[PDB]
Amino acid sequence: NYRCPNPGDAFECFESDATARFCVSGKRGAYVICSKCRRKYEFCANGAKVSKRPEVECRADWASTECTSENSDVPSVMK
Ligand SMILES: *C(=O)CCCC[C@@H]1SC[C@@H]2NC(=O)N[C@@H]21
Repeated sequence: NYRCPNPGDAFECFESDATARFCVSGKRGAYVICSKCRRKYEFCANGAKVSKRPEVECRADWASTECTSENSDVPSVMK
């Protein structure tokens, strides 16, 4: 599976790296998230791609950002 789910479809993803930090940049701006599943979600939902310049677009300490429910959790269904 590699295609973004459609609105109303369950967002089903096997997490392999829950504590990985990613500076993503899309329609809601640039910010840090945690986990590969939330990284996939940010791409499908916000057009947020992993920054090629994370220290410029996020913060110099982006990789040390504490992972929380807010920056890690993925909605169960695609809005
Ligand atoms: C965007 O935020 C709107 C989402 C609407 C989802 C609806 S509200 C009623 C149903 N219950 C639920 O959990 N999701 C459905």
